[PDB]
Amino acid sequence: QHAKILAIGTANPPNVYHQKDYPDFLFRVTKNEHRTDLREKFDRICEKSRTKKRYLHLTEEMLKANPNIYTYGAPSLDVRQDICNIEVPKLGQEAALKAIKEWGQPISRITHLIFCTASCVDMPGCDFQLIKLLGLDPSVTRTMIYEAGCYAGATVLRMAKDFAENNKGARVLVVCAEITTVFFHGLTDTHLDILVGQALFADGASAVIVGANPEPEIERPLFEIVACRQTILPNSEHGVVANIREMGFNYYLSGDVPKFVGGNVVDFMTKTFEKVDGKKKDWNSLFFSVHPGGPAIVDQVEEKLGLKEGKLRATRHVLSEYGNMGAPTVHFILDEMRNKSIEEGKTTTGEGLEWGVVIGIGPGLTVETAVLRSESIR
Amino acid sequence: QHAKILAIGTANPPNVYHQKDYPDFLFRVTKNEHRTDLREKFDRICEKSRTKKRYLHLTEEMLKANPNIYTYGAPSLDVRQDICNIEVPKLGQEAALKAIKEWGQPISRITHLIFCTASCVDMPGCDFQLIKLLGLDPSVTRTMIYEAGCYAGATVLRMAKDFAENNKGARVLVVCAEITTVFFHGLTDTHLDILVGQALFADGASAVIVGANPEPEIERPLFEIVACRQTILPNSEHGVVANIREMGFNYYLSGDVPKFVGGNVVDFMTKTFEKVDGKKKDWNSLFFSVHPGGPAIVDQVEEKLGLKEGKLRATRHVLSEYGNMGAPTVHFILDEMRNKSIEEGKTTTGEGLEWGVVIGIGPGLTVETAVLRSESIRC
Repeated sequence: QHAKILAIGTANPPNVYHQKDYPDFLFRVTKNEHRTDLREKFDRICEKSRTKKRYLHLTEEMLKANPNIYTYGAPSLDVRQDICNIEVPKLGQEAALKAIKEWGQPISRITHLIFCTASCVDMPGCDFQLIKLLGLDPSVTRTMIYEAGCYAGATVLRMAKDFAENNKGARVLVVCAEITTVFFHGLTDTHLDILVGQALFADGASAVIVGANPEPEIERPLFEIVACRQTILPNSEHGVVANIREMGFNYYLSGDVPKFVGGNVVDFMTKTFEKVDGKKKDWNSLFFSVHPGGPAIVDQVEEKLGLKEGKLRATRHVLSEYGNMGAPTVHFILDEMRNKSIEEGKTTTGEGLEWGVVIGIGPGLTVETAVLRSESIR
Repeated sequence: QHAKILAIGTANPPNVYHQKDYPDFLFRVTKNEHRTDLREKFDRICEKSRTKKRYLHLTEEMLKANPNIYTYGAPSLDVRQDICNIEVPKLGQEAALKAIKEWGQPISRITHLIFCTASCVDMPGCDFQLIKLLGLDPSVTRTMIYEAGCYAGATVLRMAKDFAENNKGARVLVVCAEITTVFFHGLTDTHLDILVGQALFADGASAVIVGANPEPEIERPLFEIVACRQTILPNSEHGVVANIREMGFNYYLSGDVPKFVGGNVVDFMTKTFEKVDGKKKDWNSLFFSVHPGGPAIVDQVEEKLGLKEGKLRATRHVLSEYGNMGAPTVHFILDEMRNKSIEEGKTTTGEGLEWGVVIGIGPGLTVETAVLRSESIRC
């Protein structure tokens, strides 16, 4: 009786930024139009980003009111936090209400809450704020995951699995929400990593309901969370770093991250599936939700696992339409996969296949995998 | 087959600050000797603190090198983080090695790590840093609890319970570490709450190993984690607030926190024990580890539960000898209880008693309780 995903909901800020327009926007609003060298570099990155549009909370008016946000290294944490500590739970609320609607049970039936964000930090936390917004039972059992990073969309499923399976009748609401206002920085030739985040990072929230022993003909499972594994990729501590500073949340990204992922994916996939089955897996027999940290990560997984054309379609679709929203992204991909599977008349939520995986990738480098089974559409 | 606590280790920074000397120290090193008004207030708080000494990482030399740390509201997060992001995992390491020694198994048997701190935040986190320091398996399953606050010593036991019980053979290392350098602020009559934290807050780390199905040739359980409950006390959102700011981690403490705890303790105890056997009265039958957020919280629990003299001795001992170290404190109290029980020749690690409770109290106000059973002390 494994934990099942019973519902998925998602949300994004209302303002859409088409990638074709973003270089002009960024260089104009940050007063960097004279930096033709940086503009060339940014254009090259955007052209390769495989991201067509992103939703962002941040607006030009907010930048005009708080120019410290685009003045590289200036003190600005306080204004960023004042925004994100409000906007993160609000965006999470929107996703949560959608998940709860799908699930079809009363809010009072939720026994556990996991809230995850890398975009803010406060005491009481986002979990407390969401309890207030939703009217959750004040005795919900909470887990508040702050500043984990891009592997956490898999991690929260692992945590939810344990809580749901060890507590009879438990129903876990999992909310991941990101507002990248805290990570926005201006442009300097001494910190080119910012050009990558400026091209890729985006805002969004997901919500998932998890429970074991779904009520027959009442709850409708989408996926089963079978087994999970977390690991640190050797010799990659510099891959993704983010520091909480007076200037906001600063970050560094190694150009070697894709190669590290590609160099470890056979191993981490093999060791993950060893927890479920003693037989060797055919990687093409699986469905995939891969955290699209950037386009090259997706390509590395495809290449090293020998995946056929189109296997990573759902992943690429979300990267294209939403960008890298951090931890929620893999949940957007599962939702997209389920929806496309309905559209195509597939037999299961996992593209007609039985077994699949969620791959989260973030600081360490850390990879967390969750092995899933699909569920029947009918 | 419930999860058991198999070991507890603790650590503190080396420098001891006796409470009798602390007002003179604080007012001297922060250049506030002219604030005789604030000194009077601080003396009264220290007199009532029931804290005799504390261990602190922060030194006078660090303050001299970084005077923004004592300049109220000045930018100082970066220097605080540069200290705490290093010192928190290091202090945790010290506690963890002690727990691991008691536990008696190789480090390779650790499958899960929970790291908890309210003193810093970074990516990768303290959990990653501790893995490196200890040489844990790179595939340990991690939970990194940042900025929860003072309920979390109970919360991490709840989390460890579920991880240990749902993953057969799992062994969970739980490390809670606090370095209050990030919370140190200077003195202003516009923010008197700082006088309370200056009197009470302290540094320390705990490490606990949790596992179900103890290995009889090696492992020796101390307590069993039976059932847990987390709740928000009504109408108390202003009780404890802490914000992560350019000036460091700022905090506000309502004078009404003890009254909220006292007003709710019978209810939260009753609802917790509803998960076990329906206990509704006669609270003296239990042993207790109560987070000593301040002296008045301890006194309110004692009064409202009708506890007899000496029931909260272990709690009061840790408050006296260590202060309020945040989440680790309740683990120090369990360790003290176990050690006093050995000294006195009690039949169990819980002062001879069978059932007990850990009470964590922090922002929300949030209370997390963990119902424990003790274990036998061999002959």
